[PDB]
Amino acid sequence: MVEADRPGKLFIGGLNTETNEKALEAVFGKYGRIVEVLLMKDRETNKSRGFAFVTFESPADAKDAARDMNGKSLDGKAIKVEQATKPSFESGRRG
RNA sequence: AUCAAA
Repeated sequence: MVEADRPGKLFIGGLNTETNEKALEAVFGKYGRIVEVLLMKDRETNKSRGFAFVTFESPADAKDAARDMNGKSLDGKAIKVEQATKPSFESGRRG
């Protein structure tokens, strides 16, 4: 299954545990007008899962970020930037 | 390793 949840949504893996949404809007907002930002975190420490997501208003403002910020760093920790895929903690059922 | 949303 090759799935990509529409242009403009990025996957931001390898982030610091100290990074949050404000740093993620502030850093990816440098490439395009953000419409949404995600930052994934532990449910007992509310830190970070070490990866996040962001939605741009243009599918190519996200390309310009995913062509600049990819392989760089956030809060001192090296990251990946790419078009986002769908989650994998859940699967189809019944039928 | 810079690997995916509870």
